[PDB]
Amino acid sequence: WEIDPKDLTFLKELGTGQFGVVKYGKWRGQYDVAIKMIKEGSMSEDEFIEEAKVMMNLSHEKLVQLYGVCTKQRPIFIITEYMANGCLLNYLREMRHRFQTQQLLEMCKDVCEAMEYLESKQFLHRDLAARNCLVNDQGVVKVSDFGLSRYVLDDEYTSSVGSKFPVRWSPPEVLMYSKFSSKSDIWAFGVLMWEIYSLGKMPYERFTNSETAEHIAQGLRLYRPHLASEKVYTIMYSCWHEKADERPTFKILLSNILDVMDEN
Ligand SMILES: Cn1nc(-c2cccc(NC(=O)c3ccc(C(C)(C)C)cc3)c2CO)cc(Nc2ccc(C(=O)N3CCOCC3)cn2)c1=O
Repeated sequence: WEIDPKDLTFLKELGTGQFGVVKYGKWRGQYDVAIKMIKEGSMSEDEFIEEAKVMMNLSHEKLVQLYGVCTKQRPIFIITEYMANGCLLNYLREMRHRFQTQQLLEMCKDVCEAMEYLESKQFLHRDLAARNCLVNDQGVVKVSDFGLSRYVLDDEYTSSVGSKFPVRWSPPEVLMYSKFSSKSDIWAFGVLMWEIYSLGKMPYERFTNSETAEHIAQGLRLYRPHLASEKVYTIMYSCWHEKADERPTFKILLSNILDVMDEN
């Protein structure tokens, strides 16, 4: 839905992302929001504006909500839910020594719930990773920027040999054929579980992107992080079946994670 830009108050810079500058502010003085100012030439704006209603209607506690847009002016604005603790990857690394294993599992559950919801709506994230999860003031993890990778205009991001392509979160059928599906979000979720349980380590560190693609194509997988139990690793490992149809759904994954919680 179209937000009235007069209802927005810009308060602080939040840095830069794939679409340029993002600011912290408020909507009608009360609601904290992030406001993306879409760098001209960085986004396929027709495609995005054409297909944006569906994305505004995705509503779930564990999604970083898309409140609406401003399109009557340039640059266009995307206004989203504000998350005080920022992105999950930096949160993991900064709070690395505080987490108890049950909290790690709870973060995975947060994301899995969001992804079960997207799955049920046949909506793909396409770039699930700890950097594209955000954390609010109570430590709840939410999935952010789902589906926007489809509108990126940047050859370094959209080409699987580009320097910005999420190679380390991609299954073989994406790296070889660009076959995105629910099962490629599944693969990425397993890697995200690995990010959480490794407390923010980089997957395949010291491997290049091409070396990563080569070595996952040959069946090699991320090691079990120290803080992951056998059961937890079995869950993240099931996301990495070479053949996409052997990977679980997010409904099954959620059940697996709940089962682990019951047992503890
Ligand atoms: C919604 N939102 N968005 C951002 C934020 C800010 C800048 C850039 C971005 N990223 C993006 O816009 C973005 C991300 C991914 C994509 C693709 C297409 C999927 C690849 C496209 C655009 C984002 C995420 O959308 C930061 C938030 N929040 C914070 C909060 C605090 C801090 C922070 O500085 N700290 C330091 C002090 O304490 C910890 C938090 C940073 N970001 C926030 O709530």
